[PDB]
Amino acid sequence: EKQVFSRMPICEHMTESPDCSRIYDPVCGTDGVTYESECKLCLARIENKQDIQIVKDGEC
Repeated sequence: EKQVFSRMPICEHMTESPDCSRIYDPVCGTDGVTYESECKLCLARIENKQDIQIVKDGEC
């Protein structure tokens, strides 16, 4: 099932945050593609407007 047992990726741009401090941190999305940083997963989620969740930490 995975799905419910996901991590919700944190999706905003805090005031107090410049870069996604090159936080290298891969995850596997519910879409089933790897994203290289939870931030970038969220960024993609926002740009595309999707309900991606982290299925698990690290690559697919």
